[PDB]
Amino acid sequence: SSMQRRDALNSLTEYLPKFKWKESKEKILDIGCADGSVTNIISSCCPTDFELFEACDVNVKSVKYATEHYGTSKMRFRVMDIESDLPKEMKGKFDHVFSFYTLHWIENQEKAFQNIYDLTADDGECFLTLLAQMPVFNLFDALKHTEKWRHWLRYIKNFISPYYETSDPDVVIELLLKRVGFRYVDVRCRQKKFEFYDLKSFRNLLEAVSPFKVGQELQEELIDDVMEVAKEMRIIDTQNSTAKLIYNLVVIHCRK
Amino acid sequence: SSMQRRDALNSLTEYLPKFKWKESKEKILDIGCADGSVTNIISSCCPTDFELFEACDVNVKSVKYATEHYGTSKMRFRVMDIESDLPKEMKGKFDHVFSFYTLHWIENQEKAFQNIYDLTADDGECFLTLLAQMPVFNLFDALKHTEKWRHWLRYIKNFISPYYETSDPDVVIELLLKRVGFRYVDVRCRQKKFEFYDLKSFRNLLEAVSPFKVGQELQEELIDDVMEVAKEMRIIDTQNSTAKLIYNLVVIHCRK
Ligand SMILES: Nc1ncnc2c1ncn2[C@@H]1O[C@H](CSCC[C@H](N)C(=O)O)[C@@H](O)[C@H]1O
Ligand SMILES: Nc1ncnc2c1ncn2[C@@H]1O[C@H](CSCC[C@H](N)C(=O)O)[C@@H](O)[C@H]1O
Repeated sequence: SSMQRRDALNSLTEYLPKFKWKESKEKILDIGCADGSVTNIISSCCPTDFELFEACDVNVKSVKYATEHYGTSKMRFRVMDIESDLPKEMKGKFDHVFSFYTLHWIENQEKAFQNIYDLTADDGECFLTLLAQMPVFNLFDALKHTEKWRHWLRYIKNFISPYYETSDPDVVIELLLKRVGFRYVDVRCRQKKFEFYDLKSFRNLLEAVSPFKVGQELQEELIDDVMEVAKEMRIIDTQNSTAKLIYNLVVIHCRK
Repeated sequence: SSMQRRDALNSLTEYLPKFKWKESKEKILDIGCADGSVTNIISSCCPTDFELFEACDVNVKSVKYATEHYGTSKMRFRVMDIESDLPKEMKGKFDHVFSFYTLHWIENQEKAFQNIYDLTADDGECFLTLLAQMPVFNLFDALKHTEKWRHWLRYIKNFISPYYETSDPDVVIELLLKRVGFRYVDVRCRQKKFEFYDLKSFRNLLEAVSPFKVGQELQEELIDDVMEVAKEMRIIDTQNSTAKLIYNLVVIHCRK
C-alpha cells in the first residue's frame, strides 16, 4: 500500500549512502515480499551486478503473483517462515538481508532475529523497518471489544506489533540484536504522519489490512462500524471528511 | 507530575555516563524549572562541587514556590523567557544546559534553540527532553471541536507540540541544531507508555494540564466531557476503569 511504498523509498534514500557494497557479485534476501512491488524497488537500488536476489513470504497466493509478475533469472521468489528453523543450506548464504513492515507479525521475536543473524554472511549488513505504535491496531482491537462484536470476535486472531505499547522499544530491540551477536547495531524509532484526503481511500486501506476474515456479507458491515469507531477515536476528521495516522516505525541498520 | 519525574529520572540514568564533567567548578542552567522538584533531581546528579546552578521559568507563582522550597546559595531561581533576547551577561555563561518537557511550548523554535546555543559555554554540553506525539493534545483539541464547546473555545489558546504531527521529527530537530551550529548532536525519538490504575488519577492529570482556563464552575463540567471523549478515543479502558498514554518523547544530547 501507499504507506509501505513511501516509508520503503524514504528508508532507502536515507540509509543507502551508509551501506558497504562488496565488489564481488552479491547474494541478497528480502523477507515478506508480498506483491513483490516494494522488493522490486529494493533490487533497483545500486548493485546492477549481483549473483542472486531471493525474496520470501508466508502467503502462497502472493509468492505466485510476485514470482509471475516480478520474478526473473536473478530474482527467485521462495515460500519460507522466519518463525521456523532454516535449512543448513542458507546459514551464512546472504551478503545483504532486507525486511520491511514484516517483523511485527512474529510471535517469537528472538527466534526470528536469531535466524536473521545466521542468514547474514560473515561481515554482512541488515536493513529492517518494523511497526511499533500504530492507531489501526488500536482501531481494530477497539471493535473486537465493542458490545455488538465482543462475543463473535472473542477468540479471533488479532496480530498487533509486540512493541505497540513498549517503552524505549529502540533499546529493547537494540539489546536483542546485541545478544544474538551483531557487532554494529543502529535502531532508531521514527514518528511518521500519513494523510487520507477522502474517506474511500482510508476505507480501502481498512478493508485490506483488517485482521478479521469473516463472511463477505459481514465484511462490509464490520468496516461500516470500524469507520464509525474511527470517527469516535478521531482517526478520521468528520468536518473535513479526511483521515490521519501518526505512527512509530523502528528502522534497524546492523552488521556482523 | 509522575510522568515528568519518571521520564526525567530515566532520561538522566541513561545519559549521565555519556557526559563530560569539567574538573573546575561548574555553571549549570535548567530551563522550565516549575515546582523545582525535578531540577532538584538534576542538581543531585554527580558534581557535588559546582560554582552556581541557575533554574528559570515563565510562571511567577512557580519561581517563588520553587525558590522558597528548593532555592539555596548555589541554586538561584530567576524568571526568564527563551522566546525573547538574552542579556549580554549570559552569552557563553553556562557549562551545562538542561531543559525537560519545556521546549514544545515555544512558538518560535529556532529563536529558542539559537538562544540555547549562545547560553552554552565554549566546549559545553546540552541535554533537553521534548514532547512530540502525545494523546492528551489530541484529547483536548477534540473537545475544542465538540459541537457544545466549538463556539466558546473557538479562539482559546491551545498549546500543542510543534512536532505532534511531523514525520522524522528527530531529523527536523537534528538539522535545526546543526544550522544553529552545535558540533556534536544526538536526537532520538523515544516511544513511552504511562498507565493510570484508577480514573481519579487520570482525571487529576487532565485538570492540571488542561490548556483551557475557564470559570471554576465550568472547569468541573469541561473535564466531565473530556473524560467522556477519552472513553470515545479509548485513552481510558471503560471495562477495567483504567487509562493508558503512549507518546513520543524526543531526547537531545549535543555539544559545542
Ligand atoms: N513469519 C513470517 N515470515 C515471513 N514472512 C511473514 C511472516 N509472517 C508474515 N509474513 C508476511 O510478511 C509480509 C509483511 S507485509 C510487508 C511486505 C513488504 N516488506 C512490504 O514492504 O510491503 C506479509 O506478506 C506477511 O504475510
Ligand atoms: N518560553 C519559555 N521559556 C521558559 N520556560 C517556559 C517557556 N514557556 C513555558 N515555560 C515553562 O516551562 C515549564 C515546562 S513544564 C516542565 C518543567 C520541568 N522541565 C519538568 O521537568 O517538570 C512550565 O513551567 C512552563 O510554564
